[PDB]
Amino acid sequence: KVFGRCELAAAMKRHGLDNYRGYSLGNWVCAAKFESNFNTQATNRNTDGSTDYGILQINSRWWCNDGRTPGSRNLCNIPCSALLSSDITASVNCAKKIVSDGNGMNAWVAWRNRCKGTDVQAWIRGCRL
Ligand SMILES: [Cl-]
Ligand SMILES: [Cl-]
Ligand SMILES: [Cl-]
Repeated sequence: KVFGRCELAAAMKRHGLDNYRGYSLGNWVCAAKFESNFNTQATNRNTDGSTDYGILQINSRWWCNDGRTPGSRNLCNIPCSALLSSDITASVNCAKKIVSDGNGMNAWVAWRNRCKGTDVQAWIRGCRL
């Protein structure tokens, strides 16, 4: 599924991400736009052989199992394919574990480079939330 901006904002709000660990909703929307262009089916392979999955580009070295990333952990306890669902529940629940790990949203490279320090409230402007 390819979300619209407000539709995704609403779904993230319903699943408890607004101000989760102090990150306002626009941060989460901005990270999804630049990680996946709001496409739940997005995959991208990394140099190390790990792959990133879904709307928040969660990495199989640490967080999920894809059966092809040797020595990797599965800290969210889920197959990586779960992260590609039209239902964002599994992505959200894993993202909450990631953002709790010590480095906050700096775990997401696109957030650090494209969202951090910007007017992220713009990403939710206009939406009925
Ligand atoms: Cl915001
Ligand atoms: Cl893994
Ligand atoms: Cl933080």
